[PDB]
Amino acid sequence: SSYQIAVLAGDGIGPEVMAEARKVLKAVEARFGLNIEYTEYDVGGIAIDNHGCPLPEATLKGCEAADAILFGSVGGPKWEKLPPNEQPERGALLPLRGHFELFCNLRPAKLHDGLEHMSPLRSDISARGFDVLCVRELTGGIYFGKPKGRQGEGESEEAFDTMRYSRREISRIARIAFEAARGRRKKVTSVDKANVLACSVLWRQVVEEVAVDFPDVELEHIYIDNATMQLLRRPDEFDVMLCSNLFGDILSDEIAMLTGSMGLLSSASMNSTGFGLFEPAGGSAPDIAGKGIANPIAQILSAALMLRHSLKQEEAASAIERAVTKALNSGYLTGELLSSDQRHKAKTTVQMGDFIADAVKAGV
Amino acid sequence: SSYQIAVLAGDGIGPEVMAEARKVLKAVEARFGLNIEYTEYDVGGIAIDNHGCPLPEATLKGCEAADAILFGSVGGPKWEKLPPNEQPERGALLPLRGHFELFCNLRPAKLHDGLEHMSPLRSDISARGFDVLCVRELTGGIYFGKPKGRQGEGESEEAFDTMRYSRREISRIARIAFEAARGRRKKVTSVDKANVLACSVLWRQVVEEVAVDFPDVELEHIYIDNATMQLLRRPDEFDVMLCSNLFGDILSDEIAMLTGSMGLLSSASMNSTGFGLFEPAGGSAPDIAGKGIANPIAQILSAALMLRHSLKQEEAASAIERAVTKALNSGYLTGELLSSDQRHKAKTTVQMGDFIADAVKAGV
Ligand SMILES: CC(C)[C@H](C(=O)O)[C@@H](O)C(=O)O
Ligand SMILES: CC(C)[C@H](C(=O)O)[C@@H](O)C(=O)O
Ligand SMILES: [Mg+2]
Ligand SMILES: [Mg+2]
Repeated sequence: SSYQIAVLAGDGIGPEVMAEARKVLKAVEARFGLNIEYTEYDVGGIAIDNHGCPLPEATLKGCEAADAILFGSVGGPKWEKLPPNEQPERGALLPLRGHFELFCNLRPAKLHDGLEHMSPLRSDISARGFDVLCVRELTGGIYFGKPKGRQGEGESEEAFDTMRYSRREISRIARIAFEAARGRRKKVTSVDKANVLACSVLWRQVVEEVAVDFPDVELEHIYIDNATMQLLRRPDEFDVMLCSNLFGDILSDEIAMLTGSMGLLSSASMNSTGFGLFEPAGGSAPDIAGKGIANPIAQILSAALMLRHSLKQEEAASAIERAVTKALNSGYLTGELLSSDQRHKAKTTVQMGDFIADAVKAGV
Repeated sequence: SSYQIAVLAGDGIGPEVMAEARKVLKAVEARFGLNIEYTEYDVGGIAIDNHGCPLPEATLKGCEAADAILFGSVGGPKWEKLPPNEQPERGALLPLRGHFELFCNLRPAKLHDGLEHMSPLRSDISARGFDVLCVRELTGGIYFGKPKGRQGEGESEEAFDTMRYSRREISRIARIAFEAARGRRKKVTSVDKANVLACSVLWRQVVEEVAVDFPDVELEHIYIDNATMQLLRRPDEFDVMLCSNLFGDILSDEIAMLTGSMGLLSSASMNSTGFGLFEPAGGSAPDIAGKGIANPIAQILSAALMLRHSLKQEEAASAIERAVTKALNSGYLTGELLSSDQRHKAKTTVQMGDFIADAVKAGV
């Protein structure tokens, strides 16, 4: 029967890249006989303008009635002057994650063949390639721990945040990491600060407990500060990186930037029932919105991740992935992926979407 | 009159690089007529072997009687199998910082002329150069906040750490940052997670309060995740980076690795009275210890920082710095700073020390 998708395109380039993801999805629906219905809701900046808050109740209820959320990007100059805590990115994302218990974040990043030169790494390092899957715990740690707040006044006014983790929270995300590694290159690198943080001592201990179920997977532990360095020297040696909430926030951005190709990167945030929120890794790029320049690949790959993980449609997910590969090796590239002597070869957002949808229809 | 220095050389390469720092310091003492007495104490790994703990009481008392601590490096394979919390690096460093209230950490990093190629950045980025001073708050935040620990058992066993900051703690480190920027390129970039953390909301607020005393210095705020990316794209645009304890731990390592030349980098940790602990940025490199290969420049520059900040001997500090510059542009380089087709030109640890001490004696 029918699937129901909540479409939260957001701000900036969100709507124009979402339109291309819908176009590709239509080709998929036809080719594989899937019956999917979409409802669009305001979120982020547009929601503050139209409803007074970044996550309206009608949008939240709409997501509750869906099988998955296909999310664009939120934020922009306009709302930045608001205080960072009432403000559209955090205002949409933290309650969505908390409400639906989206504990698992997957952020795959790889260097694509032929695009190694866009990486900001030295050429001999980027020529080696890399392919790293960051698994980030999304609902625990210091993001949602209590108590959180402030007290006192004047010089002695103090603020406090509490990082908290339970064995139960650690083992459920660790298992995901190990199961992923088993399908990839069978290595998990767990990232912590166990020489300082009590949470990190528990983290390391629990990850080693979970490891006994996965004797085929190699486990190593690395301190977060050292990890930021090692990713610059030997990114080819990591497979799955397992991180707590805040450490994963930090490392996943570092790794994204190391690709030099953020327009290609997608993210999945899921709960244990398979419901998730699927989004491009980059921001809303408000300075390029409405010009047909934006790269829709990240939003298209988000749809592929949604098909795989929430809708259990592996063949449909794979077909999109292959259509993206065909675009990239047939010279269908957007402007930000070309040296600016090549810039006149750039394809527009719509040309990209047309090409990819056509490839799927053609049986790629 | 006389100055008293506690010498804590530690493990691995610590003693062999410390010997070269002492050699340079002797040339300085003679040239500028300084009267300095040194006492050596065990710390770290060697202290666990000889005394049963990484920071013996006799060493702590010795540091209390000194004007500054000239520190080497601690740690190694041998002690790693101990639990990360009883373990020599953390076991020496956290109590030293806490005991002497060493709230201010300075970690200068720059790309030296002629060594841009050792950076792991793409050549066009590293050709631009950079020079960034990281100012890290060292005694507050999540390192020493309470409560810290665990409770419960089984699946519901939980650990917790508390990040806490007061206005007083934030304003004292911010002022240092602004005063440094005023002597450099008059820009402070404050790094926080103000869209999630209550401490970061207070941080940003207090830094803006302090800013009113420095209308000649430009202030910007950036989120920690975004900062890890921007350092890969435009490191030349940062001057002073101002960070809380954990964010500074992370960013300072990223920046160090971006130089490709960690043997050149030193660190100062100081309290408000001028007492400090001065150390090389890198580790104890136990695999090269005792071979005459290690680069003593970081330990020599630590001594220069000690002369400047704790002993208020600016001319003596500067003379060392210039002697290091003369070595680097006269081809006095250690092995890790040469491409391995050049490796036969490498100077040993002692040759480096002799050259630098000789330069100081010659009036550089
Ligand atoms: C907007 C912010 C709350 C969010 C986070 O910190 O998780 C973002 O940085 C991210 O990586 O998704
Ligand atoms: C050894 C560890 C406690 C220490 C820290 O986290 O401050 C180290 O990583 C550093 O940067 O000096
Ligand atoms: Mg982030
Ligand atoms: Mg560190």
